[PDB]
Amino acid sequence: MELEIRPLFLVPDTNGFIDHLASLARLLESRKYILVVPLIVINCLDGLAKGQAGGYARVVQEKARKSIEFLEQRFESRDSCLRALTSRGNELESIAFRSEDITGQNNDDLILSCCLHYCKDKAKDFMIRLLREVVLLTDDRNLRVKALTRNVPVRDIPAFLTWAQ
Repeated sequence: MELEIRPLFLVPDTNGFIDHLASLARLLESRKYILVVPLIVINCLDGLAKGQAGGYARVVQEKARKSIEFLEQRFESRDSCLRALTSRGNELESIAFRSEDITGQNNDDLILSCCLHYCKDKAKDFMIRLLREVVLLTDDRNLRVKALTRNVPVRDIPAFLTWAQ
């Protein structure tokens, strides 16, 4: 089947935040899109922020801190275009106080499940191209593959931001 793609929900991965926070911020500011952050991503960010250190590690840790700060601020403000999704498929409107991992922890699975949550297919819709309103934002080539073979659209963040105007 062929896809008809109309971006609405955007699902980023951890490195999206580390590498591209400012762009994500811009995307959220646009108000055109719903940014849906897998809860595991936030957890991952929490872990990097905390730490368990070399230069690169320290650099990432700060980037991770900045990302959390961003998220917390936006959620606290009740930003209508920002959501978090649990592993179980629950949308969250607050992240105020998170359950932390015992220790620092590979999340394609869950990221993909997030994306797929917003693929709302019904027998009706086929009695035809496949409507898709979700896009995975990633630089990971393997993750990209997995998404594509699952009929989940993908862009890198730079590419997406550019497209978005």
